[PDB]
Amino acid sequence: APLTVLPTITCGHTIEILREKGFDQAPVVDEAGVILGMVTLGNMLSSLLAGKVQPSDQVGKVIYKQFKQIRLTDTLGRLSHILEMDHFALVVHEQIQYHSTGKSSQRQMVFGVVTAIDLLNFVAAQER
Amino acid sequence: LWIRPDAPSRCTWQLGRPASESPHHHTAPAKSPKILPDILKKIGDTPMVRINKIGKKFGLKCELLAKCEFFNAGGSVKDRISLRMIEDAERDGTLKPGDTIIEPTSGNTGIGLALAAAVRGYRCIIVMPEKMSSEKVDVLRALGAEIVRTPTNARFDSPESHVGVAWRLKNEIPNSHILDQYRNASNPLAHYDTTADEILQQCDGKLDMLVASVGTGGTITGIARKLKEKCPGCRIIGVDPEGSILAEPEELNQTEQTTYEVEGIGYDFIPTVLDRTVVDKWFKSNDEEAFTFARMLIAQEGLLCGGSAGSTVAVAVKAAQELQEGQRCVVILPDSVRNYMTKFLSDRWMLQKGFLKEEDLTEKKPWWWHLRVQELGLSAPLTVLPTITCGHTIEILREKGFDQAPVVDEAGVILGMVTLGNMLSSLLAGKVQPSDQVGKVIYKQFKQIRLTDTLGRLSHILEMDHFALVVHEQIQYHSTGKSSQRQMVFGVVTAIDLLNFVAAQER
Amino acid sequence: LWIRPDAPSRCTWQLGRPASESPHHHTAPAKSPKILPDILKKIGDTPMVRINKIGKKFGLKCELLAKCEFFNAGGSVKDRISLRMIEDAERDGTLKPGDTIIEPTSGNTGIGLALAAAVRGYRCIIVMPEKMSSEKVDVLRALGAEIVRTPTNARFDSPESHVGVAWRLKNEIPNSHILDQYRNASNPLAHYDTTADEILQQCDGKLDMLVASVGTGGTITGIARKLKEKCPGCRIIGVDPEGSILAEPEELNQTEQTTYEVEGIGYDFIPTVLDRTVVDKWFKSNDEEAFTFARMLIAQEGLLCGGSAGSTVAVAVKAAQELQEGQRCVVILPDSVRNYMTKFLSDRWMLQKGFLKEEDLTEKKPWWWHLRVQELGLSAPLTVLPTITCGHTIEILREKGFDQAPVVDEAGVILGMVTLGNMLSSLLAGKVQPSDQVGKVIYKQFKQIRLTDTLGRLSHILEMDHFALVVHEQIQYHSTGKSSQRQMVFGVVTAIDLLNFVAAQER
Ligand code: HEM
Ligand code: HEM
Repeated sequence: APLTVLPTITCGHTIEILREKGFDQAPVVDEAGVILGMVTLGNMLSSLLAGKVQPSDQVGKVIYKQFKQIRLTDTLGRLSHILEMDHFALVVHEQIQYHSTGKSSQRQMVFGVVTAIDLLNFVAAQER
Repeated sequence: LWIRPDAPSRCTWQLGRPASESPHHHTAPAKSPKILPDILKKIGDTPMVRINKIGKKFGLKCELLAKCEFFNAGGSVKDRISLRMIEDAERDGTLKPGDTIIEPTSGNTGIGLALAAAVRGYRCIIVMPEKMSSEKVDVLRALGAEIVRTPTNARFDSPESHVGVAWRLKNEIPNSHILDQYRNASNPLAHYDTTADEILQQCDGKLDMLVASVGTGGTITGIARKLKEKCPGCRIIGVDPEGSILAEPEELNQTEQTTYEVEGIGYDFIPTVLDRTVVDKWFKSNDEEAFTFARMLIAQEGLLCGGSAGSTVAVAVKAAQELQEGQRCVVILPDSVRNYMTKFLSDRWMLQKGFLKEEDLTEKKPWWWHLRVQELGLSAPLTVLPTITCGHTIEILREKGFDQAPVVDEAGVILGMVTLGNMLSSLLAGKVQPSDQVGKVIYKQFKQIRLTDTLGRLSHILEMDHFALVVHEQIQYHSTGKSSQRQMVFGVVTAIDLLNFVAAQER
Repeated sequence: LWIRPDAPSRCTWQLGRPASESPHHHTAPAKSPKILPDILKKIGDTPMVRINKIGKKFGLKCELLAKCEFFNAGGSVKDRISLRMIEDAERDGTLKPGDTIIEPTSGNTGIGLALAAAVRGYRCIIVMPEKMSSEKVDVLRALGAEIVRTPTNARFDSPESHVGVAWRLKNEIPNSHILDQYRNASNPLAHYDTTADEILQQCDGKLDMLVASVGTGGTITGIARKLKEKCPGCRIIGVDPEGSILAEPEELNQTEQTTYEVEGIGYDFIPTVLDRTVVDKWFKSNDEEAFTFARMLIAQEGLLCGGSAGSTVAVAVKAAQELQEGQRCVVILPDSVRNYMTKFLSDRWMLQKGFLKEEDLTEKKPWWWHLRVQELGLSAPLTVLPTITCGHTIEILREKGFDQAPVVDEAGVILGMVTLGNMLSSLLAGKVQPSDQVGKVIYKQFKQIRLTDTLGRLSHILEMDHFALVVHEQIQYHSTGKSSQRQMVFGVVTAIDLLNFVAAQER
C-alpha cells in the first residue's frame, strides 16, 4: 500500500496519481490516521463516465465505506471468514506512542488491501 | 638521449659459464641480527607454505608449495629489488644522500622505494598508471612519496607513459636518478642471489616445477637462471595475462583487448631484464580465474594474497597435471591483499566487473537465503519519544514484558532504539539517573529494511549493524501537489532472531 | 548460568613461586620446519626493530625498540592467542572437528580465529562492535566467517553486548563453543610462553622498560609476569585510552566521554586475565596523539602499524624520559595498517574527525601550495570531435606544433583527450589505421578543475589522474525558466607542467 489519499482530494486529482504509478486502488485516511474506506481507479472512471461525479468532485462520494480491519498475525482461515462478509480486508498495524506513561497516544497505518481474488491467486500460485 | 626499456639485453650469460666471470657484485645472504637496525632488514627469509586443499580439489598428485613473498616489510616481492637497487646505487656512488628517486612502477616497487627513502631520507617520486588501486596511493602518501599518474592505455613509447613521464621528470628535476627496474641488473640479481637460494634451501635443492607471474621478468629470470645452474631438472613456467605480449610463441597473444584488471603483471613490451629463453613454457590467464583462485586461497588456505598469486595458482593447477606422486611444485605469491581491499576482496566490485554471477553466488547459500523478511515473527507494539525519562520507560516496558522499543519523534522520524537491559545496567552503574532522558542511552545506529527484502540482504545488513528496522513508507496526497510522507516501524530483527527463526523452521 | 568476563581471577600466581606448580600446559617454543605444513606455523619469531628518529625528535637518551607483531599471518598480535586457545581446546577435548566457534572480539582475534578455522574446517561466528573498521569485515567475509555486530555504547553487562550476544548465540546453536579470550588462561599464557621469551632472547635478557597497550590484558600480563620472574628490573608501563577504566589509580579515568576511535584497546570492565598488580604505572592516551604518532611512525621509520602502536609510542616517549644513556625500552606494536586504510591513513577522515587542522596540514607545505591555478601558463587553442580520423588529427597537430588537444562533442561535452605521440606510436604499431577514428585512442579518464582552485588541490587531483582539465561553466538564460549550460576547456595541466612552473618561478 505505497500511497494513500485524504477524503478531500478530487476525483480528477486521484485519477492521475493512480495511473501515473499504476495502482488500481488506494486507501483513504484522514490527517490524524483514521481509515475512512477504500477507493478504486476503476469505479472512478466508471462513475465519471456515468456522470455521477465530476473530476472536481471529492472522492468522498465514491469511497467504499465498508471494510474489515485485520492484522498480520491473523491466519488466512480467519481472513476467509472475514471475506464472507466484507470485500476489503485492510491489514492495519497499531503502535502506542508514549510520553510519560500517562500521556499515551495511538498511531496506525495501512499496508495491504486483500480480497478473495488476491487470496485465491496466492493459493493457486503457491500450490506446487 | 632517452634509453628505451625494451632494448635487447647486452648480457652475455649462458648456461654452464662460471660465476667467477660475472661482472656483477653478488651479495651472499647472511643471518640478520637479533635486533634489526632498521625495518629494511626484515626482507627475505620468507616462508614456504604447503598448499593442502586446492591441489586435491583439482587432482594434483604432486606436492604444491607457495613462496609467500607478501610477508616482507612492504608486503611485496618488490621490496627485495628496491633495497638491492638502492644499495647498488649507493655503493657505485651514483646515488648520494638527499637525492631524488624517480621510478615508474605498478605501485609495489614504488612502495618499497618510498619505504627505503623514508628510512634513509631520500626524496621519492612515483609514476604509477591510473588503474592501480587507491590503497597503494594512500600508503605512498603516508610514506611521504610524491605520486604522478599516467593513462592506463598509453603506449610505452609514448611521451606520457610512466617510463616516459619518469624520463621527462628526471631531465627536469636536478640531482634526480631513475633506477629503471626494467633495465637494472639489480632487479633479477636480487632474486638470483636471495630468492633462489631460499627456495633451494627450503626445498633441500630438489624441485621439479616452478610457476611464477611475469611483470618486469626479474623474478622468474633470476630464479630460473640459478635453478638451471643448480637444479637443471626444474621446469620453469611463466604466466602472462591476456592482453600482454610477453608470452611466446606469439600465437598465444592473439586477443582483441589489452586492458585487464590484474595489477603488476603483463606489459606491452619486452623488458630488458626478462630472459625469455630460460622459460620452458608459458600460460595465459584471465582476471576472472585469477580473482576466483585468490578468493579460494584466502578462504581455504589462509593466504592473504592478491590477484597475481591467483593467476599463478590457476596456471599451476593446470601445469602440474603432468606431474605424479612424489614430485614437487613451487608457486610465487608476489603481494598481499592490503592493496586490494576495495577490489576483488569486495563482492560488489566483482559483481560490477562481471567476475561473479548471481547464480554462482546464491547456489552456495543456504535454503532460507531467498525467503522474504515478512515471513519472520516480528512486531513493534509500542514506541517512545526521545524525551521520556529512563524510569518511565522501565515501567512501561516491565509492565508489558517487552525488552526493547523503538524511539520515534513527534513527526514520525526514527531516532534509534533503546533496550531495557542497557537502561537497567546504566542505572546500576550510575551513568544516568531515573529522571534523565533516554536520549543518552538510545542506540543511534540502525539500518532501515523493507518487508519485501530477502533474508540474505538482511544478513548482509546485519554484518554492519546490530538492528535492522523493518520500515514501511506511505505517501499521503492532497491535490497531486501537496504530497506528504509517513513511515512506521514494525520489526527489529537481529542475528539472534534470524538464527532462531532458521532453527525453528529447520524442524 | 552465564559467567561474567569481569569475575575476579582465581589464579594463585605470585612472584617467586616455581613453574613446577603451574597447573597449565606450557608449550616450549620450537624451531619451525623449513617447509610450513600450514600458514598457522608462521606465527611468532617476530622481529625487533630499533626506533631511530622519533627518540631523537623527543629527546630520548635510551635505546627504543619495537616488537613488530603485525607481521604474523593474520597481521596482529592476536593470532598467537587464537592458535593457542584453539590448540588447547583441541588437546583438552572440549573442541571437536566441525564444531562452531563463537568469539566476541574487536576484529583481530576474530580474524585469527577465522583463519585458523578455515585452515582446520571449523565454523566461525564473530561478534564485533559497530565502530570497528569495514576492512576487518571484508577480511572476515573472505575467510568465510559469519559476522554479528553489536552497538558500540552497549554496556558489557547488557544482553546485547558482544560478550552477551556471543553467550546468547552459544545457548542457541548446538555444538558451539566460546573460547572467551577475556577469561581463557591461554590468552596470557601464549604471550608468557612465546612473546616474553622472544623479547628476552632478542634483548639478551636485558631491558629496563616495557610499554604495551591494554585490551584484554593478556599481552601485558604474561609479558610482565615472565619478565618479573626473569628480569625483575624492568618497569612495566600500561596504556589505556581515555574513556576506559582499566587504568589505575581511578583518578586517571575521570573523563566525560567513553567513546574513542582507537580500536582493540580499552574496555568498560576489568578482564579476568588482566592482572593489574604487575603493572608498575599507567598512562592515558587520546585518539589525536595516537594517530599522529602512527602517521609519524609510518613516515619516518617505515613501520606500517595501527593506532594502538601510535598510542604505545606516544606513551613511551614520555615514560622513557626518566631513562638515561645505555638503557633500553621496548614497545609492542599490535596490528598493521591493513585494518585502517580508509581510517586515519586517510587525510579526509582525520579532517572530518578533527584530528588534523588546516593550519597544521598547510604549514608543512611548500610556498606555492596556495597559489591559484590561473597563475599557470595554460591554453587550449583547439579541440576536435571524436569522429575525426587519426591522420587528420596528426596533420592538424603537426601543422601548428601542438602536441595534444582535447576531444569535445558537438554539444560541448568533454569526452577525454588525445596526444600526438600516442597516435604516432599506435600507427607505427598498427593498432589503428590512419582512417580510423580517434575514439580508439582518446584518454577517457580526466578530472575537471576550475581556475580559482589552488595548486595543492591540483596536486591532490594529479595523484589520481594524469590530466587535469581547467573547465569553466557558463549558464545561459532566456526567461528565468529556460536555462541552458555551456562549458569550455582552457588548460591541460599535468605534474610535468606544475613542476616546470615551480622551477621557473623558483628562479
Ligand atoms: C655469470 C656470468 C655473467 C656474465 C659473464 C654477464 C655479463 C654481463 C655484462 C658484460 C653486462 C654489461 C653489458 C653492458 O654494460 O653493455 C651485463 C649486464 C647485465 N646482466 Fe649479466 N652477466 C652474468 C650474469 C648475470 C646474471 C646471473 C644475471 C641475472 C640474474 C644478469 C643480468 C644482467 C642484466 C639484466 C644486465 C643488463 C643488460 C642491459 O642493461 O642491457 N647477468 N651482464
Ligand atoms: C606458576 C604458577 C601458577 C599457579 C600455581 C597457578 C594457579 C592457577 C589455578 C589453580 C588456576 C585454576 C583456578 C580455577 O580453576 O578456579 C589458574 C587459572 C588461571 N591461570 Fe594460573 N597459575 C600459575 C601461573 C599462571 C600464569 C603464568 C598465568 C599467565 C601468564 C596464569 C593465568 C591464569 C588465568 C588467567 C587463569 C584463569 C582464572 C579464572 O578463570 O578465574 N597462571 N591458575
